[PDB]
Amino acid sequence: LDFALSLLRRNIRQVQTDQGHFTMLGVRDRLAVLPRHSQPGKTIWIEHKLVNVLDAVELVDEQGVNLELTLITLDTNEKFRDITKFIPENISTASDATLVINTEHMPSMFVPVGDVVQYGFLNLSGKPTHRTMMYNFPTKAGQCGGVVTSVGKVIGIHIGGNGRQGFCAGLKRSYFASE
Ligand SMILES: *[C@@H](CC(=O)OCC)[C@H](C[C@@H]1CCNC1=O)NC(=O)[C@@H](CC(=O)[C@@H](NC(=O)c1cc(C)on1)C(C)C)Cc1ccc(F)cc1
Repeated sequence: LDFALSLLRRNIRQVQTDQGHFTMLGVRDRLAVLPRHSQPGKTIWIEHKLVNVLDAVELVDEQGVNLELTLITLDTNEKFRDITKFIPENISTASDATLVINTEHMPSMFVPVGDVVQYGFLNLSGKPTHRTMMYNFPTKAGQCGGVVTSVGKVIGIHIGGNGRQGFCAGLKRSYFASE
């Protein structure tokens, strides 16, 4: 859990958008990822600091279906420690995962969510979404953007839940490639 701690210190930041509080994962250089619904647009507050967003790309699959992830490029001289080696090449399930949440209201929280399983299609508030996974844990509002981690891997970003189960967008390394 010193890997989760390293991630927390170096790569996981408390942020806010017009849609409220979220956890943000910095991946490399000036590149970070958020849940799509956070809708950062042209700026974002990182630990209360107002920062320009140079580009926001909402990811879709080949079929043009929502993946519920937004890649943001930040206007800063700060580079995130490169964690691409910890992101699997294929969307991966895991046993006994930890959900890492870090927002102003929920700072530095490690939440064991149990096993993460393939789910796939998700009707997320009427928005057809692909490539999701599921955990049998009652995730709550304010936890979107939380980072799903396992044995030295970063496998998902929290995006939704029904009060009983939680769902993440799966991560694959190629999402973060340079060009
Ligand atoms: C995180 C963002 C936030 O807190 O929004 C506050 C309104 C949040 C986490 C969940 C809240 C409840 N438990 C969760 O872990 N995500 C959301 O609220 C999104 C929408 C939902 O999660 C819906 N749940 C489902 O649709 C659903 C379907 C199944 C089989 O299980 N759950 C709501 C009905 C609660 C926010 C969102 C994302 C994308 C969109 F297009 C619209 C809205």
